[PDB]
Amino acid sequence: QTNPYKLMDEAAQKTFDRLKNEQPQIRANPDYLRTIVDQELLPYVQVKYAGALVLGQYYKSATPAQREAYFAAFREYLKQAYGQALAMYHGQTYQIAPEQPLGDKTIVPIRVTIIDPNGRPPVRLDFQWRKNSQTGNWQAYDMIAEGVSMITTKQNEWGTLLRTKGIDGLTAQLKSISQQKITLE
Repeated sequence: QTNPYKLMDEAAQKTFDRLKNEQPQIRANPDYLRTIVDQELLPYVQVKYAGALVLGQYYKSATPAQREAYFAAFREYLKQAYGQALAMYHGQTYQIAPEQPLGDKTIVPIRVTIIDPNGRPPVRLDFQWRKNSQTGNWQAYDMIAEGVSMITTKQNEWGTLLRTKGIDGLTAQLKSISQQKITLE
């Protein structure tokens, strides 16, 4: 399947299936959550498009080798960070927005609501899907989470680091963060 609603449905279903049913494996090795991210989610993420946007002005002035190193570190960072997000699983489930015709739409926002029955209030995610012009595949290049863009958030969080130490500095920080072990609550 190739339609971005169907990709959302599949990725959600598979991820929650493994979270629901493989807690022994996750408790035994929390880093297994990085594998779930790597297999079920990351292939559908437009990592370089997002990463370039996070860099902003610093992307244009970076060399190809700097860019390569940055994108590698950024990908590893995403595995760690969203692995750590999956570590917050405690029986939540999800509802995805219903499929709508694609038409000639170029960027398709697809909402998923993370529901915690009898627990915490809903968490609204809005994935920004577009067609990768090179690969021909639909991918998400950003996620709005609780009303905050992940790209924008990271621009803000890493702004001073970029202003003072540039893409080299950010690459080193991403690599550092990606090496932190995932922890369960």
